[PDB]
Amino acid sequence: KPFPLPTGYFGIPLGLAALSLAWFHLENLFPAARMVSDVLGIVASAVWILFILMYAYKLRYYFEEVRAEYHSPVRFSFIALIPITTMLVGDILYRWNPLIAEVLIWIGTIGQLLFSTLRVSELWQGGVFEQKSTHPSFYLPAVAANFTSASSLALLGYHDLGYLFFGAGMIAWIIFEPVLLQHLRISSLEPQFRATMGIVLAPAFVCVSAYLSINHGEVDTLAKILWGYGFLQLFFLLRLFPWIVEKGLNIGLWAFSFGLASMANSATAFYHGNVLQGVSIFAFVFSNVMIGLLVLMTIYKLTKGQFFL
Amino acid sequence: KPFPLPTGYFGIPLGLAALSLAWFHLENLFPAARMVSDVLGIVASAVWILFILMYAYKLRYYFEEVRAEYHSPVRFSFIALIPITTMLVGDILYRWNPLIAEVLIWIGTIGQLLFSTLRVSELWQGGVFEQKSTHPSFYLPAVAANFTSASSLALLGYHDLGYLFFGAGMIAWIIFEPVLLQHLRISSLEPQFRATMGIVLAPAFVCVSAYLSINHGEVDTLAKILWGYGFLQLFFLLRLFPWIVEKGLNIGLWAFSFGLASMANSATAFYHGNVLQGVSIFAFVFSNVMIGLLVLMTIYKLTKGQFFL
Amino acid sequence: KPFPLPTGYFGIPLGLAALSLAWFHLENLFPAARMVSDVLGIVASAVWILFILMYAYKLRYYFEEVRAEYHSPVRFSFIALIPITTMLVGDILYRWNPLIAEVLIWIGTIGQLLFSTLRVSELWQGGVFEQKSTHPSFYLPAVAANFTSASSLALLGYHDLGYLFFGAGMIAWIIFEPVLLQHLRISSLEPQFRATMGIVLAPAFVCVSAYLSINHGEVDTLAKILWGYGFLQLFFLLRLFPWIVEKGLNIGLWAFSFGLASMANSATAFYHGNVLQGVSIFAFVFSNVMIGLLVLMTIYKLTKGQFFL
Ligand SMILES: CCCCCCCCO[C@@H]1O[C@H](CO)[C@@H](O)[C@H](O)[C@H]1O
Ligand SMILES: CCCCCCCCO[C@@H]1O[C@H](CO)[C@@H](O)[C@H](O)[C@H]1O
Ligand SMILES: CCCCCCCCO[C@@H]1O[C@H](CO)[C@@H](O)[C@H](O)[C@H]1O
Ligand SMILES: CCCCCCCCO[C@@H]1O[C@H](CO)[C@@H](O)[C@H](O)[C@H]1O
Ligand SMILES: CCCCCCCCO[C@@H]1O[C@H](CO)[C@@H](O)[C@H](O)[C@H]1O
Ligand SMILES: CCCCCCCCO[C@@H]1O[C@H](CO)[C@@H](O)[C@H](O)[C@H]1O
Ligand SMILES: CCCCCCCCO[C@@H]1O[C@H](CO)[C@@H](O)[C@H](O)[C@H]1O
Ligand SMILES: CCCCCCCCO[C@@H]1O[C@H](CO)[C@@H](O)[C@H](O)[C@H]1O
Ligand SMILES: CCCCCCCCO[C@@H]1O[C@H](CO)[C@@H](O)[C@H](O)[C@H]1O
Ligand SMILES: CCCCCCCCO[C@@H]1O[C@H](CO)[C@@H](O)[C@H](O)[C@H]1O
Ligand SMILES: CCCCCCCCO[C@@H]1O[C@H](CO)[C@@H](O)[C@H](O)[C@H]1O
Ligand SMILES: CCCCCCCCO[C@@H]1O[C@H](CO)[C@@H](O)[C@H](O)[C@H]1O
Repeated sequence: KPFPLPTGYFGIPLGLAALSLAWFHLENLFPAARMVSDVLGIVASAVWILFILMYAYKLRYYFEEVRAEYHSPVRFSFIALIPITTMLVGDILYRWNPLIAEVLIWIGTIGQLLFSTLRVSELWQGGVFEQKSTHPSFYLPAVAANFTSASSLALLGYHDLGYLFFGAGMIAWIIFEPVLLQHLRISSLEPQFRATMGIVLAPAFVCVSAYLSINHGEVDTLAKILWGYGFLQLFFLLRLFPWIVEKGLNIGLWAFSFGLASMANSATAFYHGNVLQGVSIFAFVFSNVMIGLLVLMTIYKLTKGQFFL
Repeated sequence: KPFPLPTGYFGIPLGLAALSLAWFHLENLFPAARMVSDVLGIVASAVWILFILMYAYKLRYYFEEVRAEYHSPVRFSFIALIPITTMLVGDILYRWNPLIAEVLIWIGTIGQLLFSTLRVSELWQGGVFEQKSTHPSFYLPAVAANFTSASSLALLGYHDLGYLFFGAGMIAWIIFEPVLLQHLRISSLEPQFRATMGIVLAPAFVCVSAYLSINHGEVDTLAKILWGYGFLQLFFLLRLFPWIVEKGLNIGLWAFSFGLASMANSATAFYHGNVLQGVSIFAFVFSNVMIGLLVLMTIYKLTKGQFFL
Repeated sequence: KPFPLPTGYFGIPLGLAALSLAWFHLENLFPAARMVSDVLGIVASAVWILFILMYAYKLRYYFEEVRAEYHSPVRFSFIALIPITTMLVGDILYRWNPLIAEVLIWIGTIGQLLFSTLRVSELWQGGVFEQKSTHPSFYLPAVAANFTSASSLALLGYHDLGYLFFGAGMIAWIIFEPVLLQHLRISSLEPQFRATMGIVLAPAFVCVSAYLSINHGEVDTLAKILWGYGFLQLFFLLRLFPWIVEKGLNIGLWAFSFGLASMANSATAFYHGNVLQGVSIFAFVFSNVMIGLLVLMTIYKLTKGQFFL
């Protein structure tokens, strides 16, 4: 029974892929991390292939649904999950086949940049985006995609180009967040969108993870500054969690996985650098437990026919 | 005749304590600064003890008044003055008794973080905070408290944890200020709140003072950048001063003391580092004259029964 | 036939002067750049003298028109073009006469700082500036003027004072842009103002150019971060260009020249530093072609009596 794949489902392979990469970065300290990384990376890649095929089906047979999501000043953002996940799968595959990895990384980089250049800029024409369009999902095309390009290009050796993407993401983040948080303060995000509060966890941690990927894992003043704001936001979101899930636990909670996985990834670098190793251990374990709970809730939802539309 | 202590009065020991610390940092250049520092520190500590006892009385006998201030999306911020001043008094007392200092510093740090995690985040639920709630006082829990933790923890030797608090404050500052200044441009702050424009002086100077405390007094590019924006804001506030006091000079002007004291503190580090020593001298003298005028106006108000509620 | 000079016309000598300085910075790599720099610098200086004389005439004989522009919460910003161009002409003239250069640089620096301190701060009184006043032109007094002071003072040897102005501009930029872009998203900028979207190109490139001028041309992490966001904005504005010129090509397009010239200037430093030399060459050529097109369209407009009011 055909259905149009909800684009947000790409957050699942995104979170798993990012978590694979976190474990990969533990390999030199703890060799057993290699197997955990490889298993997460294969599962993420397989889910990504499936969802890419489903989205190709959506494009072929439900094109007007894609067109409507693209032109929406809110829903367009989830499309950025496609190139973001494509790059992360490339990053995973690099351990086995750098040529294929490089192809995926460049496709995702050119894709995300074309996407933002076409759609993010178009918002500045005014009159379509409304105050109520000011949602955490906007971080995906505006911020997360650039950080992912930055870290992926660094992996391929393009450190200076990586810094360009890094800067685009970092400054875009601090330029958007002020108006997002003011909007949230004034207007209550409706329950149907609240799981996307998890995306608010992502910026600082995705930022510092990308930064450390480009700067050879040097845990410097900037990295520590970023981690601090990251943890502030974590604490805030923990306090907000009962409100986030007021209307029940749902699959949208995968929104938190990107920030959680990036907190795990950045923890490996802090630990390697002998900076706040206790905090690093807590962060790494915490993020893995939470993503583990997402996986278990997702298997549960699947073993009952409550997964796809 | 019992009364509920207005929470804002903690700005008095706050400003005096911060100024004690500024003079403390002049000791190695000018030994006579020691006595001035110690006198300011004892006076600040004594006033703090008195106000803590008064607030304990408020909690015991005027609890509903505290509850109302806590739940207000505007008035809650002044409560952050309590842990901020507790930490600064700890910092003062460190010169005489590090054990007692450490207790006060940790109580104020855990207290402020718990306070923001409970209340600052709760605003993001929407519908309580309004555009008109966008006031300079929000810098206290969001920004100043984190900088104070950063510098206090650095004093105790916890430089990396200090950088985490520093980053939380710095990024929180740049995330809030944009919407504050836009709000002020559009909506005239009512005279009763205008003295709190003095808090707008604080961020850059409290930021750079905390930064220099953590980075061993190294006056680097970041420090100079911060000072520049700090002085811009000083100039702006000087030009605005007749509007700020349109309806008369009042005790609320202690709002300026935190930024003034932090400008004095940071001046000592610039001077030590042989950076802009002339500017440093001007800044240090200017801040002391202005706080001196606050003290004289406050003694005046007291010698007439116009101090407490 | 007397007329009041539209203040925005100062953008012409501004763009040409900035471009002269870009070519000046190519001299050590390519000696022929000297002549191109000198020709652009003489033309910019001559146009600046003419426009200064015209504005002096405006002040003498059309003072109420100046007063109205000054008090406008939108139109005041263009006045900042006067001290900005004065400083850039000083920077040009430094190659021939440092004494005269120093006079112009200090006049423009004191002038711009006095101007912002009087007018930018006055906006914070509220009730005059409206949401609809949130225009790209605000970058001129708030941001561009400080960067120009920073680079001009560095030229004269005042590197630490230069960093103060730099910081004031950089932090002012990130404090304003968030609310500008949110405003543009919600409200369509009217065609008559759209050419000023070109000013949105300026911040990152003017910032990095000023930074590199102060830090001895060291292309570091900050510089690369700035360039990245700069290019993001360039791409966005390229995509937006047909909307910008919906109602036709007009002389207001000189708004883009400051950012274009600064992109050329910063390219020379990236090239010198052997960072992204290919990107540097593209940027330098692109900016010169676009400004060349502005010059040709302007000569065209002049050879038909469609230049002044
Ligand atoms: C994965 C992303 C796919 C998004 C595709 C939607 C593209 C825009 O779709 C349409 O194309 C036509 C022009 O070519 C025009 O009608 C419109 O501008 C637009 O509706
Ligand atoms: C997400 C990975 C690649 C994204 C490709 C997006 C294709 C969009 O397509 C474009 O959308 C524009 C709207 O802004 C339309 O006006 C264009 O004519 C259409 O070509
Ligand atoms: C939005 C927040 C941005 C903060 C930027 C932090 C500035 C980085 O700080 C710099 O880091 C270096 C590396 O450790 C130090 O040596 C420098 O002295 C320090 O200033
Ligand atoms: C990124 C965070 C994950 C790193 C997990 C490390 C867990 C190991 O634990 C640590 O092992 C050390 C030696 O190997 C011991 O010295 C430590 O005392 C112990 O805490
Ligand atoms: C110094 C700071 C003191 C602030 C105390 C006010 C705390 C909240 O007070 C109340 O407590 C009850 C739950 O425990 C609930 O009614 C409410 O959420 C709240 O009204
Ligand atoms: C300022 C120094 C310590 C602050 C302690 C604050 C105690 C707050 O108390 C809490 O406030 C919440 C509201 O956000 C209530 O809902 C909680 O149930 C109540 O426990
Ligand atoms: C919000 C504003 C943040 C600006 C961050 C400034 C970046 C710091 O700058 C860095 O400082 C070091 C120390 O002096 C230098 O060596 C670096 O080369 C310089 O880029
Ligand atoms: C933080 C700013 C306060 C520092 C105040 C310093 C006042 C001393 O003044 C300075 O003393 C020097 C030697 O000690 C002399 O060389 C200087 O010429 C003189 O200006
Ligand atoms: C190049 C910049 C010139 C701007 C000049 C306009 C200055 C303000 O002009 C007027 O001056 C009078 C006070 O002196 C008062 O009426 C007003 O505040 C103001 O209208
Ligand atoms: C742009 C180069 C120099 C600028 C000088 C500006 C002169 C402004 O002049 C002033 O404007 C104020 C308004 O904010 C008025 O209230 C003042 O009384 C008037 O002196
Ligand atoms: C608003 C965005 C501000 C970002 C500030 C970037 C921080 C600068 O970064 C610092 O630059 C130095 C010079 O290359 C490095 O050595 C430091 O290790 C690096 O952190
Ligand atoms: C700021 C950007 C402008 C610099 C333009 C440089 C153009 C020269 O071009 C370059 O010249 C080099 C040697 O001089 C050759 O090695 C290069 O291959 C060639 O690309």
